[PDB]
Amino acid sequence: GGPSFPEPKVVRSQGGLLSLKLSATPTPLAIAGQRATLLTYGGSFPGPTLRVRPRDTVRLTLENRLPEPTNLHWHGLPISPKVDDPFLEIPPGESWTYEFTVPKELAGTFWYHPHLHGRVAPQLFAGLLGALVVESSLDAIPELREAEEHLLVLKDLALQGGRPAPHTPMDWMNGKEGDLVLVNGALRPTLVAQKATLRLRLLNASNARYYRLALQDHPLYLIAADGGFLEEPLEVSELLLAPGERAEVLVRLRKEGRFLLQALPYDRGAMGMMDMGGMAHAMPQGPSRPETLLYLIAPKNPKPLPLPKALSPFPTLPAPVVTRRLVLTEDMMAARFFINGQVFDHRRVDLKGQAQTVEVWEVENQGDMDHPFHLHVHPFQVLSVGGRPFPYRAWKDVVNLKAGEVARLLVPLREKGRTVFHCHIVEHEDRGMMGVLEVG
Ligand SMILES: [Cu+2]
Ligand SMILES: [Cu+2]
Ligand SMILES: [Cu+2]
Ligand SMILES: [Cu+2]
Ligand SMILES: [Cu+2]
Repeated sequence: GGPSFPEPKVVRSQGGLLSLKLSATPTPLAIAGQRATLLTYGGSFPGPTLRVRPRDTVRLTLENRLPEPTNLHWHGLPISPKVDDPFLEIPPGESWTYEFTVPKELAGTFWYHPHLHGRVAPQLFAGLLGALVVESSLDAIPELREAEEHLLVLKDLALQGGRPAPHTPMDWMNGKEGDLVLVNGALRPTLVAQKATLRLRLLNASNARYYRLALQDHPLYLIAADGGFLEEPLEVSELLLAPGERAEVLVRLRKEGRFLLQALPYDRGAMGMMDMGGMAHAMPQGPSRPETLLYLIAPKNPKPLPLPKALSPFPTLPAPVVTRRLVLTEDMMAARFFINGQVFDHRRVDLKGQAQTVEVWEVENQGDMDHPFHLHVHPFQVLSVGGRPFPYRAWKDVVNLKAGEVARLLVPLREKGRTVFHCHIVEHEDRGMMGVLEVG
Protein backbone atom coordinates (compact mmCIF):
# COMPACT_ATOMS: atom_id res chain seq x y z
CA GLY A 1 0.00 0.00 0.00
CA GLY A 2 2.67 2.47 1.05
CA PRO A 3 6.30 1.47 0.48
CA SER A 4 6.68 -0.83 -2.53
CA PHE A 5 7.97 -3.56 -0.22
CA PRO A 6 5.57 -4.71 2.53
CA GLU A 7 7.19 -5.66 5.84
CA PRO A 8 5.49 -6.20 9.20
CA LYS A 9 5.19 -3.17 11.43
CA VAL A 10 8.08 -2.98 13.93
CA VAL A 11 7.68 -2.57 17.69
CA ARG A 12 10.92 -1.47 19.41
CA SER A 13 11.89 -1.62 23.05
CA GLN A 14 11.86 1.81 24.71
CA GLY A 15 14.49 2.62 27.31
CA GLY A 16 15.34 -1.08 27.58
CA LEU A 17 11.75 -2.34 27.95
CA LEU A 18 9.44 -3.88 25.35
CA SER A 19 6.06 -3.91 27.10
CA LEU A 20 3.28 -4.96 24.73
CA LYS A 21 -0.14 -6.58 24.83
CA LEU A 22 -0.92 -8.83 21.85
CA SER A 23 -4.29 -10.45 21.18
CA ALA A 24 -4.63 -13.68 19.22
CA THR A 25 -7.88 -13.05 17.33
CA PRO A 26 -9.77 -14.00 14.16
CA THR A 27 -9.16 -10.97 11.98
CA PRO A 28 -10.82 -10.00 8.69
CA LEU A 29 -8.24 -8.54 6.36
CA ALA A 30 -7.16 -8.18 2.76
CA ILE A 31 -4.46 -10.62 1.71
CA ALA A 32 -3.12 -11.29 -1.78
CA GLY A 33 -6.00 -9.29 -3.25
CA GLN A 34 -8.81 -11.15 -1.47
CA ARG A 35 -10.71 -10.71 1.79
CA ALA A 36 -10.07 -13.41 4.38
CA THR A 37 -10.38 -14.00 8.12
CA LEU A 38 -7.07 -15.13 9.60
CA LEU A 39 -5.89 -15.80 13.13
CA THR A 40 -3.46 -13.00 13.86
CA TYR A 41 -1.37 -11.48 16.58
CA GLY A 42 -1.82 -7.75 16.87
CA GLY A 43 -4.34 -7.63 14.03
CA SER A 44 -1.81 -8.32 11.26
CA PHE A 45 -0.40 -11.16 9.16
CA PRO A 46 2.47 -11.70 9.90
CA GLY A 47 2.25 -10.39 13.46
CA PRO A 48 4.34 -7.36 14.41
CA THR A 49 8.12 -7.69 14.35
CA LEU A 50 9.54 -7.20 17.85
CA ARG A 51 12.95 -5.51 17.72
CA VAL A 52 15.11 -5.63 20.85
CA ARG A 53 18.71 -5.52 22.09
CA PRO A 54 20.58 -7.80 24.50
CA ARG A 55 19.68 -7.24 28.17
CA ASP A 56 16.33 -5.62 27.28
CA THR A 57 13.32 -6.72 29.30
CA VAL A 58 10.45 -8.19 27.29
CA ARG A 59 7.02 -8.09 28.94
CA LEU A 60 4.48 -9.53 26.46
CA THR A 61 0.89 -10.12 27.54
CA LEU A 62 -0.84 -12.58 25.21
CA GLU A 63 -4.63 -12.28 25.28
CA ASN A 64 -6.27 -15.40 23.83
CA ARG A 65 -9.30 -14.34 21.79
CA LEU A 66 -9.41 -17.66 19.92
CA PRO A 67 -12.09 -20.31 20.53
CA GLU A 68 -9.37 -22.81 21.55
CA PRO A 69 -6.50 -22.67 24.04
CA THR A 70 -3.12 -21.43 22.85
CA ASN A 71 0.31 -20.38 24.08
CA LEU A 72 3.56 -18.89 22.77
CA HIS A 73 6.86 -20.48 21.87
CA TRP A 74 9.76 -17.98 21.73
CA HIS A 75 11.42 -19.91 18.94
CA GLY A 76 15.21 -19.85 19.18
CA LEU A 77 15.53 -17.75 22.34
CA PRO A 78 17.85 -19.40 24.91
CA ILE A 79 15.72 -18.34 27.87
CA SER A 80 14.16 -20.32 30.71
CA PRO A 81 11.62 -23.05 29.80
CA LYS A 82 9.67 -21.64 32.74
CA VAL A 83 8.99 -18.65 30.46
CA ASP A 84 9.15 -20.37 27.06
CA ASP A 85 6.81 -22.99 28.54
CA PRO A 86 5.64 -25.57 25.96
CA PHE A 87 3.12 -27.12 28.37
CA LEU A 88 1.32 -23.90 29.34
CA GLU A 89 -2.26 -23.54 28.17
CA ILE A 90 -3.98 -20.16 27.94
CA PRO A 91 -7.74 -20.85 27.80
CA PRO A 92 -10.01 -18.88 25.46
CA GLY A 93 -10.56 -15.41 26.88
CA GLU A 94 -7.61 -15.64 29.30
CA SER A 95 -4.26 -13.80 29.24
CA TRP A 96 -0.72 -14.64 30.29
CA THR A 97 2.33 -12.37 30.60
CA TYR A 98 5.70 -13.60 29.31
CA GLU A 99 8.53 -11.68 30.99
CA PHE A 100 12.18 -12.35 30.27
CA THR A 101 15.50 -10.63 29.73
CA VAL A 102 17.16 -10.91 26.33
CA PRO A 103 20.43 -12.85 26.79
CA LYS A 104 23.57 -10.74 26.56
CA GLU A 105 25.39 -12.88 23.95
CA LEU A 106 22.65 -13.01 21.35
CA ALA A 107 21.95 -11.65 17.87
CA GLY A 108 19.82 -12.52 14.88
CA THR A 109 16.30 -13.29 13.69
CA PHE A 110 13.97 -15.30 15.92
CA TRP A 111 10.19 -15.71 15.93
CA TYR A 112 7.10 -16.46 18.00
CA HIS A 113 4.18 -18.76 17.27
CA PRO A 114 1.85 -21.18 19.09
CA HIS A 115 3.05 -24.35 20.75
CA LEU A 116 0.00 -26.07 22.25
CA HIS A 117 0.56 -29.74 21.40
CA GLY A 118 -1.98 -31.08 18.94
CA ARG A 119 -3.21 -27.64 17.83
CA VAL A 120 0.04 -26.15 16.50
CA ALA A 121 -0.46 -26.92 12.80
CA PRO A 122 -3.98 -25.42 12.39
CA GLN A 123 -3.09 -22.32 14.44
CA LEU A 124 0.22 -21.59 12.71
CA PHE A 125 -1.28 -22.28 9.29
CA ALA A 126 -4.06 -19.77 10.06
CA GLY A 127 -1.60 -16.89 10.51
CA LEU A 128 -0.36 -16.86 14.11
CA LEU A 129 3.30 -15.93 13.76
CA GLY A 130 5.66 -12.97 13.91
CA ALA A 131 9.36 -12.16 14.01
CA LEU A 132 11.68 -11.05 16.81
CA VAL A 133 14.96 -9.35 15.85
CA VAL A 134 17.81 -9.02 18.33
CA GLU A 135 20.02 -6.21 17.12
CA SER A 136 23.70 -6.31 17.99
CA SER A 137 26.67 -3.99 18.17
CA LEU A 138 27.88 -5.79 15.05
CA ASP A 139 25.09 -4.06 13.12
CA ALA A 140 27.11 -0.83 13.49
CA ILE A 141 30.08 -1.98 11.38
CA PRO A 142 29.91 0.02 8.13
CA GLU A 143 29.45 -2.99 5.83
CA LEU A 144 26.16 -3.81 7.60
CA ARG A 145 25.08 -0.33 8.72
CA GLU A 146 25.22 0.96 5.14
CA ALA A 147 23.30 -1.97 3.65
CA GLU A 148 19.57 -1.76 2.99
CA GLU A 149 17.90 -4.13 5.45
CA HIS A 150 14.63 -6.04 5.02
CA LEU A 151 12.85 -8.89 6.76
CA LEU A 152 11.40 -11.63 4.51
CA VAL A 153 8.82 -13.80 6.31
CA LEU A 154 8.37 -16.80 4.01
CA LYS A 155 4.95 -18.35 4.70
CA ASP A 156 2.42 -19.96 2.38
CA LEU A 157 -1.35 -20.20 2.73
CA ALA A 158 -4.44 -21.81 1.26
CA LEU A 159 -7.87 -20.20 1.47
CA GLN A 160 -11.32 -21.79 1.33
CA GLY A 161 -14.49 -19.74 1.69
CA GLY A 162 -12.48 -16.78 2.93
CA ARG A 163 -10.79 -18.73 5.72
CA PRO A 164 -7.64 -20.85 5.99
CA ALA A 165 -8.27 -24.18 4.30
CA PRO A 166 -8.85 -27.04 6.78
CA HIS A 167 -6.31 -29.81 7.26
CA THR A 168 -6.98 -33.03 5.37
CA PRO A 169 -5.80 -36.48 6.49
CA MET A 170 -3.04 -36.21 3.88
CA ASP A 171 -2.07 -32.83 5.35
CA TRP A 172 -1.46 -34.48 8.73
CA MET A 173 0.83 -37.01 7.03
CA ASN A 174 2.82 -34.59 4.84
CA GLY A 175 2.48 -31.28 6.60
CA LYS A 176 0.21 -28.75 4.87
CA GLU A 177 1.49 -26.57 2.00
CA GLY A 178 -0.60 -23.89 0.34
CA ASP A 179 -0.88 -22.46 -3.16
CA LEU A 180 -0.42 -18.82 -2.06
CA VAL A 181 3.37 -18.61 -1.65
CA LEU A 182 3.69 -15.30 0.17
CA VAL A 183 6.38 -12.93 1.40
CA ASN A 184 5.39 -10.87 4.45
CA GLY A 185 1.82 -11.87 3.62
CA ALA A 186 2.09 -10.31 0.14
CA LEU A 187 1.88 -12.09 -3.21
CA ARG A 188 5.12 -11.68 -5.20
CA PRO A 189 5.94 -8.15 -3.95
CA THR A 190 8.42 -5.91 -5.73
CA LEU A 191 11.54 -4.77 -3.88
CA VAL A 192 12.92 -1.62 -5.53
CA ALA A 193 16.38 -1.52 -3.97
CA GLN A 194 17.86 1.88 -3.15
CA LYS A 195 21.27 0.57 -2.06
CA ALA A 196 23.53 -1.84 -3.92
CA THR A 197 24.01 -4.09 -0.86
CA LEU A 198 20.93 -5.66 0.71
CA ARG A 199 20.84 -7.27 4.16
CA LEU A 200 17.98 -9.78 4.12
CA ARG A 201 16.69 -11.45 7.30
CA LEU A 202 14.93 -14.62 6.16
CA LEU A 203 12.33 -16.56 8.15
CA ASN A 204 10.62 -19.78 7.10
CA ALA A 205 7.41 -19.60 9.13
CA SER A 206 5.52 -22.16 6.99
CA ASN A 207 4.03 -25.36 8.42
CA ALA A 208 5.89 -27.60 5.99
CA ARG A 209 6.92 -25.84 2.77
CA TYR A 210 10.64 -25.61 1.98
CA TYR A 211 12.31 -22.67 0.20
CA ARG A 212 15.28 -23.57 -1.97
CA LEU A 213 16.28 -19.93 -2.34
CA ALA A 214 18.11 -18.61 -5.39
CA LEU A 215 18.41 -15.03 -6.66
CA GLN A 216 18.65 -14.83 -10.46
CA ASP A 217 22.20 -14.10 -11.62
CA HIS A 218 23.43 -13.64 -8.03
CA PRO A 219 25.04 -15.65 -5.24
CA LEU A 220 24.02 -15.11 -1.63
CA TYR A 221 26.44 -14.23 1.19
CA LEU A 222 25.32 -16.06 4.32
CA ILE A 223 26.11 -14.04 7.46
CA ALA A 224 23.82 -15.58 10.08
CA ALA A 225 22.09 -18.88 10.77
CA ASP A 226 19.04 -19.57 12.98
CA GLY A 227 20.49 -18.24 16.18
CA GLY A 228 23.49 -16.04 15.48
CA PHE A 229 26.12 -14.74 13.11
CA LEU A 230 28.59 -16.87 11.22
CA GLU A 231 32.28 -16.15 11.86
CA GLU A 232 32.73 -14.74 8.35
CA PRO A 233 30.43 -14.43 5.31
CA LEU A 234 29.94 -17.63 3.32
CA GLU A 235 29.21 -17.39 -0.40
CA VAL A 236 26.46 -19.77 -1.59
CA SER A 237 24.70 -20.23 -4.91
CA GLU A 238 21.43 -21.20 -3.22
CA LEU A 239 20.11 -21.54 0.32
CA LEU A 240 17.58 -24.11 1.56
CA LEU A 241 15.41 -22.86 4.42
CA ALA A 242 13.37 -25.61 6.10
CA PRO A 243 10.34 -24.90 8.33
CA GLY A 244 11.44 -22.89 11.35
CA GLU A 245 14.92 -22.05 10.09
CA ARG A 246 16.22 -18.51 9.77
CA ALA A 247 19.16 -17.02 7.91
CA GLU A 248 20.56 -13.59 7.09
CA VAL A 249 22.21 -12.94 3.74
CA LEU A 250 23.97 -10.06 2.08
CA VAL A 251 23.03 -9.46 -1.57
CA ARG A 252 25.51 -7.52 -3.74
CA LEU A 253 23.61 -6.16 -6.73
CA ARG A 254 25.87 -6.54 -9.77
CA LYS A 255 24.05 -4.51 -12.44
CA GLU A 256 20.80 -2.70 -13.13
CA GLY A 257 17.75 -4.80 -13.83
CA ARG A 258 15.00 -7.06 -12.54
CA PHE A 259 16.04 -10.25 -10.72
CA LEU A 260 13.67 -12.95 -9.51
CA LEU A 261 14.03 -14.41 -6.02
CA GLN A 262 12.73 -17.95 -6.45
CA ALA A 263 11.98 -21.04 -4.39
CA LEU A 264 13.49 -23.58 -6.76
CA PRO A 265 12.13 -27.11 -7.17
CA TYR A 266 12.79 -29.20 -4.08
CA ASP A 267 11.65 -32.71 -3.21
CA ARG A 268 11.13 -33.07 0.55
CA GLY A 269 9.53 -36.51 0.28
CA ALA A 270 5.87 -35.53 0.47
CA MET A 271 3.52 -38.32 -0.65
CA GLY A 272 0.37 -38.75 -2.67
CA MET A 273 -1.90 -41.73 -3.28
CA MET A 274 -2.43 -43.48 -6.63
CA ASP A 275 -4.66 -46.28 -7.94
CA MET A 276 -3.37 -47.89 -11.16
CA GLY A 277 -5.24 -51.21 -11.20
CA GLY A 278 -5.32 -52.73 -7.73
CA MET A 279 -2.73 -50.63 -5.93
CA ALA A 280 -4.21 -47.81 -3.88
CA HIS A 281 -0.64 -47.15 -2.69
CA ALA A 282 1.46 -44.19 -1.62
CA MET A 283 3.59 -42.46 -4.24
CA PRO A 284 6.13 -39.61 -4.10
CA GLN A 285 4.79 -36.18 -4.96
CA GLY A 286 8.23 -35.31 -6.30
CA PRO A 287 9.82 -31.85 -6.20
CA SER A 288 7.81 -28.72 -5.55
CA ARG A 289 6.90 -26.57 -8.52
CA PRO A 290 9.20 -23.54 -8.79
CA GLU A 291 7.85 -20.38 -7.18
CA THR A 292 8.68 -16.71 -7.64
CA LEU A 293 8.96 -15.13 -4.22
CA LEU A 294 9.59 -11.49 -5.17
CA TYR A 295 10.89 -9.20 -7.90
CA LEU A 296 14.17 -7.44 -6.99
CA ILE A 297 14.78 -4.21 -8.93
CA ALA A 298 18.41 -3.10 -8.81
CA PRO A 299 19.29 0.62 -8.59
CA LYS A 300 21.21 2.62 -11.17
CA ASN A 301 24.90 1.71 -11.49
CA PRO A 302 25.06 -0.48 -8.36
CA LYS A 303 28.39 -0.37 -6.53
CA PRO A 304 27.99 -2.74 -3.57
CA LEU A 305 30.00 -2.30 -0.40
CA PRO A 306 32.79 -4.75 0.38
CA LEU A 307 31.78 -7.72 2.48
CA PRO A 308 32.69 -7.61 6.16
CA LYS A 309 35.90 -9.55 6.61
CA ALA A 310 34.77 -10.93 9.98
CA LEU A 311 31.47 -11.22 11.83
CA SER A 312 31.41 -12.89 15.27
CA PRO A 313 33.95 -15.43 16.58
CA PHE A 314 32.10 -18.61 17.48
CA PRO A 315 32.70 -19.70 21.11
CA THR A 316 35.02 -22.62 21.78
CA LEU A 317 32.88 -25.09 23.57
CA PRO A 318 33.91 -27.34 26.49
CA ALA A 319 34.49 -30.99 25.69
CA PRO A 320 31.19 -32.95 25.64
CA VAL A 321 30.21 -35.30 28.45
CA VAL A 322 27.62 -37.51 26.72
CA THR A 323 26.48 -38.64 23.28
CA ARG A 324 22.77 -39.06 22.52
CA ARG A 325 21.13 -40.96 19.67
CA LEU A 326 17.64 -39.91 18.53
CA VAL A 327 16.20 -41.93 15.62
CA LEU A 328 13.27 -40.56 13.61
CA THR A 329 10.81 -42.98 12.00
CA GLU A 330 7.45 -42.70 10.24
CA ASP A 331 4.18 -44.56 9.91
CA MET A 332 2.95 -42.57 6.90
CA MET A 333 -0.43 -44.28 6.43
CA ALA A 334 -1.26 -43.79 10.13
CA ALA A 335 0.23 -40.26 10.07
CA ARG A 336 2.22 -41.22 13.15
CA PHE A 337 5.80 -40.11 13.76
CA PHE A 338 8.26 -41.32 16.36
CA ILE A 339 11.52 -40.56 18.10
CA ASN A 340 13.35 -43.69 19.26
CA GLY A 341 10.14 -45.58 18.63
CA GLN A 342 7.92 -43.40 20.85
CA VAL A 343 5.36 -40.64 20.44
CA PHE A 344 5.28 -37.59 22.69
CA ASP A 345 3.97 -38.02 26.22
CA HIS A 346 4.01 -34.79 28.21
CA ARG A 347 4.35 -36.79 31.45
CA ARG A 348 7.42 -38.74 30.29
CA VAL A 349 10.95 -37.34 30.50
CA ASP A 350 13.02 -38.81 27.66
CA LEU A 351 16.43 -37.21 28.21
CA LYS A 352 18.02 -35.91 31.41
CA GLY A 353 21.05 -33.67 31.12
CA GLN A 354 23.19 -31.37 33.24
CA ALA A 355 23.16 -27.59 32.82
CA GLN A 356 26.45 -26.05 31.64
CA THR A 357 27.66 -29.35 30.18
CA VAL A 358 27.96 -30.02 26.45
CA GLU A 359 26.33 -33.00 24.77
CA VAL A 360 26.72 -34.55 21.34
CA TRP A 361 23.33 -35.33 19.77
CA GLU A 362 23.29 -37.73 16.83
CA VAL A 363 19.90 -37.30 15.17
CA GLU A 364 19.21 -39.89 12.50
CA ASN A 365 16.41 -39.68 9.95
CA GLN A 366 15.28 -43.26 9.25
CA GLY A 367 12.16 -42.00 7.47
CA ASP A 368 11.69 -41.15 3.80
CA MET A 369 10.60 -37.51 4.28
CA ASP A 370 12.81 -34.58 5.15
CA HIS A 371 12.44 -33.84 8.88
CA PRO A 372 13.63 -30.48 10.32
CA PHE A 373 14.60 -31.28 13.91
CA HIS A 374 14.12 -28.49 16.45
CA LEU A 375 15.28 -28.17 20.06
CA HIS A 376 13.91 -25.50 22.40
CA VAL A 377 16.00 -23.45 24.83
CA HIS A 378 19.47 -24.81 23.95
CA PRO A 379 20.94 -23.63 20.62
CA PHE A 380 23.36 -26.04 19.00
CA GLN A 381 26.36 -26.14 16.65
CA VAL A 382 25.79 -28.38 13.66
CA LEU A 383 29.03 -30.33 13.18
CA SER A 384 28.00 -32.45 10.21
CA VAL A 385 24.94 -33.69 8.35
CA GLY A 386 24.86 -36.82 6.22
CA GLY A 387 28.56 -37.31 6.92
CA ARG A 388 29.43 -33.93 5.35
CA PRO A 389 31.15 -31.39 7.64
CA PHE A 390 29.19 -28.18 8.05
CA PRO A 391 30.99 -25.34 6.21
CA TYR A 392 30.56 -22.72 8.99
CA ARG A 393 30.23 -22.30 12.75
CA ALA A 394 27.09 -20.58 14.03
CA TRP A 395 24.24 -21.18 16.47
CA LYS A 396 21.29 -23.11 15.02
CA ASP A 397 18.13 -24.53 16.58
CA VAL A 398 16.61 -26.36 13.57
CA VAL A 399 18.56 -28.84 11.45
CA ASN A 400 17.09 -30.42 8.33
CA LEU A 401 17.62 -34.16 7.82
CA LYS A 402 17.01 -35.74 4.44
CA ALA A 403 16.02 -39.40 4.34
CA GLY A 404 18.71 -41.60 5.85
CA GLU A 405 20.89 -38.71 7.06
CA VAL A 406 22.51 -38.33 10.47
CA ALA A 407 23.12 -34.89 11.97
CA ARG A 408 25.81 -34.58 14.64
CA LEU A 409 25.11 -31.62 16.93
CA LEU A 410 27.12 -30.02 19.72
CA VAL A 411 24.53 -29.08 22.35
CA PRO A 412 25.59 -26.90 25.29
CA LEU A 413 22.85 -27.20 27.92
CA ARG A 414 21.89 -23.76 29.24
CA GLU A 415 18.74 -23.04 31.27
CA LYS A 416 17.49 -25.64 33.75
CA GLY A 417 14.00 -27.09 33.51
CA ARG A 418 11.76 -29.17 31.27
CA THR A 419 11.64 -28.42 27.56
CA VAL A 420 10.99 -30.30 24.30
CA PHE A 421 12.55 -31.28 20.98
CA HIS A 422 10.45 -32.07 17.94
CA CYS A 423 10.10 -32.03 14.20
CA HIS A 424 9.22 -28.57 12.93
CA ILE A 425 6.92 -29.91 10.29
CA VAL A 426 4.39 -29.00 12.92
CA GLU A 427 1.81 -31.52 11.72
CA HIS A 428 4.38 -34.22 12.66
CA GLU A 429 4.88 -32.65 16.11
CA ASP A 430 1.12 -32.56 16.66
CA ARG A 431 1.02 -36.23 15.63
CA GLY A 432 3.62 -37.31 18.20
CA MET A 433 7.11 -36.54 16.82
CA MET A 434 8.27 -34.78 19.98
CA GLY A 435 10.14 -35.63 23.19
CA VAL A 436 10.96 -34.18 26.59
CA LEU A 437 14.38 -33.01 27.77
CA GLU A 438 14.92 -32.19 31.44
CA VAL A 439 17.99 -30.15 32.36
CA GLY A 440 19.06 -30.07 36.00
CU1 LIG B 1 9.12 -22.74 16.07
CU1 LIG C 1 8.58 -26.38 19.79
CU1 LIG D 1 -2.78 -38.33 1.59
CU1 LIG E 1 4.97 -41.92 1.49
CU1 LIG F 1 8.74 -34.37 10.43
